[PDB]
Amino acid sequence: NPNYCFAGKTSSISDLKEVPRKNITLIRGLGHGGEVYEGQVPLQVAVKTLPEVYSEQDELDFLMEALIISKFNHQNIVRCIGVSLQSLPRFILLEFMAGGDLKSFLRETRPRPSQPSSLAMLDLLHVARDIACGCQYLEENHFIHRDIAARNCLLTCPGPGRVAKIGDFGMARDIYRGGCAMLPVKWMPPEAFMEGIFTSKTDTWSFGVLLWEIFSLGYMPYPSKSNQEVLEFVTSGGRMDPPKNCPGPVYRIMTQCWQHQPEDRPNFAIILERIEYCTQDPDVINTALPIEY
Ligand SMILES: C[C@@H](Oc1cc(-c2cnn(C3CCNCC3)c2)cnc1N)c1c(Cl)ccc(F)c1Cl
Repeated sequence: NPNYCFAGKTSSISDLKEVPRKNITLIRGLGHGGEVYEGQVPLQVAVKTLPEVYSEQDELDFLMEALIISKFNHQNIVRCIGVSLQSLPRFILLEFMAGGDLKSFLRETRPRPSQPSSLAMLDLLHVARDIACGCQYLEENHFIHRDIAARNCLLTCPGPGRVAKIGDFGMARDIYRGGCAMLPVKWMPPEAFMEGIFTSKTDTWSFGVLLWEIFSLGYMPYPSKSNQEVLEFVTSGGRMDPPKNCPGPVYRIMTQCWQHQPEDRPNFAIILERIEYCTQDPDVINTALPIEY
């Protein structure tokens, strides 16, 4: 079995905490991709399954992801409860995030003529703060996520106490051990998609796009552009306009995240400071979010 190194320590799949199959119950499907369920171990879990029809490479990839997540220790990264590997299909057990993924949440929770104050600017800033905090943790432990995006973030619950966490590490796992049309190029900086260069400044760019996802309330980035057009657009200096009703201080963070040169972009410590200043500015957090009719 493969070895993984994070922080100063080196681990092995054998080190994954095994949960006996008999203690695990599958309650319902959670919209599968492999399949994902809500489960109980009483501990409420999310269960990620490895399809049995998959081969050998996928099997190691699958466990590698549990190993990667298991070695993190931070409040804004989803916890791995353990694995169940001594029965088919293979299970990975994760902290259950009742709020679901961030993109769906945003789309489904957009203020309406009936619920105009469902979400406010401060809620968005706190989600952005949560994830920036997870990213800072990754950056200072020299881990590059490579796929920061709303679809890969989770919320603890729907309501006001919600905490956002980074949840999917499949891209990081892949590069660790494939096609053009499966690369998240709309979240990637030029040096990333042109040269395959990835640094912590790679994630800073992606976080800027996520910001935009957050303050658009779940729109797909670069609306009405294809990947190839975005690639040519961004390479040419093109950048997205502000989401609707987006305060200038928030947009300004996005545009700094999208500086063409990696060394001109902020590290996550700087992004956090700037996000916190936004939570202090009444002209930011008193701004009304748009309503779709
Ligand atoms: C692997 C899977 O794990 C979870 C899914 C979910 C989830 C998905 N959907 N829902 C809904 C359950 C019913 N109520 C609304 C949310 C919960 C919660 N916690 C998880 N750890 C997952 C998914 Cl499906 C999507 C994005 C992610 F970043 C992750 Cl990490």
